Amino acid sequence: GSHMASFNGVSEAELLTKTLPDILTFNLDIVIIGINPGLMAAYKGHHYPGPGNHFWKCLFMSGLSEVQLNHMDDHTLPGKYGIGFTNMVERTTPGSKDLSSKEFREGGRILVQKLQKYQPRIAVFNGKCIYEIFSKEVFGVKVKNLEFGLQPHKIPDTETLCYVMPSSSARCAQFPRAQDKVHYYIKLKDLRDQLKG
DNA sequence: CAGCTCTGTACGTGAGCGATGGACAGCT
DNA sequence: AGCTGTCCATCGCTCAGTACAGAGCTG
Repeated sequence: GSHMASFNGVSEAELLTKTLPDILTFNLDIVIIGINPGLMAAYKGHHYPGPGNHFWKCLFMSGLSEVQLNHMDDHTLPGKYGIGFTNMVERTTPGSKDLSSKEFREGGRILVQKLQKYQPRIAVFNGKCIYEIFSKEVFGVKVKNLEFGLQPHKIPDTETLCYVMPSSSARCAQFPRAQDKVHYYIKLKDLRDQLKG
């Protein structure tokens, strides 16, 4: 059975009109770029609340957070950990498959402007799909075998690096557990520690 | 032919839903 | 002992991007 009970009598139609505000400041070490808000994120008004989403679990397992945090802690992340949040696409949908190419490319244009303003040390793409679109649109680059981790391009007119991880969503069968994704959060922590020294 | 894009489909975990029914206490 | 209702453990089930085959282009 489905988990519509977790929406506590709020309809899907109402959730589809909701947005998730960005959590951005200057001098951030990391900005997590999600695809777009999912239904639970639009419902809560906080990043990655999906009970199954691996984000908060991987941030703890990797040592990026010293305690197990949850979505309610997302506003504390810039000050305490140097981490911020944004999304490629603003619109709420149940899945990444409901977004058109035009929406992603409009998202990309808005995103590169936000990155050129805030200039985090590292732009982290939480999903391979959004970086494939970003790269083609911003760097004019399309490689046959896009890989995860550090990308060879910096955000134009900045020193901000691009780093790609598999989506924290548990919809992804290729990295079925938070354990299968934690390697990338550890390498992100190692890349951050290296930049800060 | 060869290589490219585009679209459709298949794919593992683990959390949490409603349904079910066993255990058990209250009350005759 | 017999009846009945609640609670809660448990089960069956749902569901939150990515890789890749193969059709359709095009050089």
